[PDB]
Amino acid sequence: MTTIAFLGLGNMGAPMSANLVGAGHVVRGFDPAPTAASGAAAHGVAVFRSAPEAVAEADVVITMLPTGEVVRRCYTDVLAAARPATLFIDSSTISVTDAREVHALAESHGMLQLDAPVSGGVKGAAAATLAFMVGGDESTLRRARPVLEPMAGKIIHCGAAGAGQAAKVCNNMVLAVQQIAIAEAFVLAEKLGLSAQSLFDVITGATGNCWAVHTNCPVPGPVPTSPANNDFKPGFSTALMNKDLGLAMDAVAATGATAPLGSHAADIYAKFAADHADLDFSAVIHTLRA
Amino acid sequence: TTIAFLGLGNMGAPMSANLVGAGHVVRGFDPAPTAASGAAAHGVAVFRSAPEAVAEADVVITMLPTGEVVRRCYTDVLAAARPATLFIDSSTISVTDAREVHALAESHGMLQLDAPVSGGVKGAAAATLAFMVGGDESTLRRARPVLEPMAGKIIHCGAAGAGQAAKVCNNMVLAVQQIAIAEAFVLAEKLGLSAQSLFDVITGATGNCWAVHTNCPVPGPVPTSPANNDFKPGFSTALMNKDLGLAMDAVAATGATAPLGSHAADIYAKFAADHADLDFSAVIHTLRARA
Ligand SMILES: NC(=O)c1ccc[n+]([C@@H]2O[C@H](COP(=O)([O-])OP(=O)(O)OC[C@H]3O[C@@H](n4cnc5c(N)ncnc54)[C@H](O)[C@@H]3O)[C@@H](O)[C@H]2O)c1
Ligand SMILES: NC(=O)c1ccc[n+]([C@@H]2O[C@H](COP(=O)([O-])OP(=O)(O)OC[C@H]3O[C@@H](n4cnc5c(N)ncnc54)[C@H](O)[C@@H]3O)[C@@H](O)[C@H]2O)c1
Ligand SMILES: C[C@@H](CCC(=O)O)C(=O)O
Ligand SMILES: C[C@@H](CCC(=O)O)C(=O)O
Ligand SMILES: [Mg+2]
Repeated sequence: MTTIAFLGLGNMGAPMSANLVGAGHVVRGFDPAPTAASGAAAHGVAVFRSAPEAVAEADVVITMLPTGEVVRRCYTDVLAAARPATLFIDSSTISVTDAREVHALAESHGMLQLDAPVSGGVKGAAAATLAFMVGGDESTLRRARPVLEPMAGKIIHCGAAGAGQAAKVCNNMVLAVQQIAIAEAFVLAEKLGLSAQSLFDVITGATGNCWAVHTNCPVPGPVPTSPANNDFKPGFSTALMNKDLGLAMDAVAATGATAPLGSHAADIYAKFAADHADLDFSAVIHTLRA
Repeated sequence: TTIAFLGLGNMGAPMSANLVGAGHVVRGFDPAPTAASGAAAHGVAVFRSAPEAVAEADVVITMLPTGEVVRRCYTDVLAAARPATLFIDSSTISVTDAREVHALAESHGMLQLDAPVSGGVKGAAAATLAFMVGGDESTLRRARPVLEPMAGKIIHCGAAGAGQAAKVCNNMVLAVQQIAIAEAFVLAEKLGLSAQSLFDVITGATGNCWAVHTNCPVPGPVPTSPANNDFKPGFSTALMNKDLGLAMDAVAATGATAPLGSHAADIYAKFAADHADLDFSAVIHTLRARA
């Protein structure tokens, strides 16, 4: 039982914080959107007037914020407010470059810091089945584990600061490429006269099998739980995939890496996001049918 | 069951030796003497022309390099075959070619399947090939006792051409995944994320696929992957390039939109100009050619 400041109580933060309260932690919340703050208070978060106040008497500070810029600003606002050697955990999804900058800033203030971005979305968040991909020192992670367990299905140490962000962004780039490639196969099958069911049974039993087909099948019928069967309601929204791909492209640009299919997929998803940011990212299949 | 086996090359030779090993009478033809004589050494009765091999056959299997050769083989032998001979084409050819040769054979009162295969020479030798089959279910049922001794898996895909379509769609995806995995490993390295950590994450997350869990293109995480043995195939760039050409023919013939598969095909056509003999996962080292 530790005291945790939780900054950012939106679609991910609210359920995350609720599980922390359920596990017996004292949770001190801040979010400048009062609706978010109010919903969090209903589940037992003690809500404060400012982020400096929420942080003041905390052993651990979790951030679950929309961008690198917001995390940077938040750190600048609160780090001096925190007690020395408080443990900061950023579970936001932000660029590797931003992650390393904020990490260095936290340490220069005498604070411990990890990046621990997550996968699982809101459903995973509410069920406490999120995967945390953690960058930082192993000993810091050991100190953090009791805080992360109540929110987590999996905790994976990926390397030094920034490696949680790196591993996530690498996986999600691959996933985007796979989701388009699956969609392309299914439309080509359709034009060849190969049924959706038959293609599904082949690919899933063969070398092409992957989550994008076996769980996220972009045509209705073979996997009745996939978004194609429910008007492409997310699931994992195109807006979010497009955000993660922007971060992957930031990583490519910062490294001079060559990612021809990854950047092609980023370009496809940025166009699809303009009009279909609200549909599950499997809905990119629409762009392949005339 | 007497079986005429036309095409006794890298795949045909071991497949035909498995048929002999299962008690079939196997008659053979290949215009390369070394292929033929090698096949005669494991029990195939080799003939001087394909029409000769076919004469006494209940089943005719073709394992040939292109659709045009399969088509010409068919028009050379169909009049030599007995009625209701079962023709199985296990070549990898276009869906269009598959369907035309199927119509040709059935017009002569024959029964015909397309049954291309996955698994390479190793799989052919070990009798673990995956047959992806198009045609009538009642014809596949008749074919089953022949396919079985060559096969680890037999999948009915649909009507004629569905075998070719299924295999070409899966291999297009495979190509895309192998490049995507390679991109991710290079990007991880530049970010200071170790190959082992990326491997541990992706294989336990949504990006997992055979391209990483079995064909990992960096040495270490999967000690048997080609990356740990100078990228010895495995599955050659030559062959992957061939399959992607067929995917591209199918995309062109249908007016399909396949941007990443088409991109993949370009990358592999280019890589095959230099590294045809390497495992297709070696594409990880040609990414800066496209820089
Ligand atoms: N929603 C998902 O499905 C999902 C899944 C995995 C990861 N993520 C990542 O999680 C992060 C947050 O996601 P979300 O869906 O909860 O976003 P959200 O926009 O729903 O919530 C973010 C919250 O942060 C608050 N906030 C902004 N500035 C603040 C500050 N200085 N102090 C305190 N709070 C502040 C906002 O008012 C808002 O309520 C993002 O980085 C996102 O990419 C989201
Ligand atoms: N080698 C592989 O790994 C592999 C794996 C799966 C599928 N395939 C497919 O199998 C087919 C052939 O495979 P392969 O590896 O045996 O190629 P191969 O080129 O080694 O064998 C083809 C053989 O057919 C002979 N031939 C040419 N015309 C002929 C005719 N009219 N009648 C009889 N024989 C003739 C050639 O002399 C040659 O020996 C191709 O369509 C290929 O894509 C190959
Ligand atoms: C994920 C965590 C267990 C906690 C949970 O199941 O919520 C762990 O053991 O790593
Ligand atoms: C078990 C297998 C039959 C092939 C064989 O017997 O080798 C299958 O049914 O696919
Ligand atoms: Mg075709």
